[PDB]
Amino acid sequence: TQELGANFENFIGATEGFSEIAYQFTSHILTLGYAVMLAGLLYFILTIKNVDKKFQMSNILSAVVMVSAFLLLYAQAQNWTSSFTFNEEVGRYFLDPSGDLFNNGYRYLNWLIDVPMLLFQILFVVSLTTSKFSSVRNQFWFSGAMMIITGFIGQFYEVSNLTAFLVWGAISSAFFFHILWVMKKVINEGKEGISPAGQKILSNIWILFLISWTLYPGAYLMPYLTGVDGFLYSEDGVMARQLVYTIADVSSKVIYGVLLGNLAITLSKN
Ligand SMILES: *C/C=C(C)/C=C/C=C(C)/C=C/C1=C(C)CCCC1(C)C
Ligand code: NA
Repeated sequence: TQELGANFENFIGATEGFSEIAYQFTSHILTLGYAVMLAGLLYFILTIKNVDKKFQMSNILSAVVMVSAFLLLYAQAQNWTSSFTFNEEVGRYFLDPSGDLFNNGYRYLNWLIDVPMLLFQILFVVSLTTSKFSSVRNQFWFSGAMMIITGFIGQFYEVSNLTAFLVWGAISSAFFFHILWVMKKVINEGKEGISPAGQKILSNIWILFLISWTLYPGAYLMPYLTGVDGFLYSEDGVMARQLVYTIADVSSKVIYGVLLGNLAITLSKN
């Protein structure tokens, strides 16, 4: 009965501890994460005049997303280093009873805030054809909120009840597939009535969206992708999970935002 270690990170940190490499790599990847958001924030502020007025809500939403992600990923980065402390006799980092313990709340809150804005912002760059703005918006927001809420419920049970962790994750995946379906419709309608250069950027946005958003359930399942007591059921699964989350964050937020800005610029060229 391991009482101190909630989530898989605390469980590993309370039982086997983290190697110096695992601890430092995770710290550095999380720091790179918030550093890139700060850089993106300055980018989306400074380039806002490069797009026509009618598209600027997309730049605005990118910047607000950068603020939320910078703040919350900074908090998560400090939560990592504060939750695990070095033991000299073993030579590894263990869960620190005097710390606050690692907490996925920061990242999940960031998702709850950012998912609706990221889905919303494309609607200020492309034009729909036969779909209604309000209908697409409401579907994005409802399914986006439900995907994050049900995923957050599942993640509590990650250590204590693997069955609940997977079932809630499956429910969350149902809302995710709904979002993918709606976004593909948005991309297709967005391609109608624009230049071939604009259509090519939208093609790339779809691939970037599909890959980067699918990385999140992949990192959710990461500790179990090689089975209980498998190679990933260890600090290596923690490292891979946090690496994939950070890649996903930079791609789904920053790169996505840059591509939408590039689309908005191209649309003014006709
Ligand atoms: C920058 C924030 C982004 C775009 C967050 C997106 C998060 C999701 C696509 C995560 C969805 C999940 C599942 C599909 C199943 C497992 C639980 C989640 C919440 C990780
Ligand atoms: Na520490």
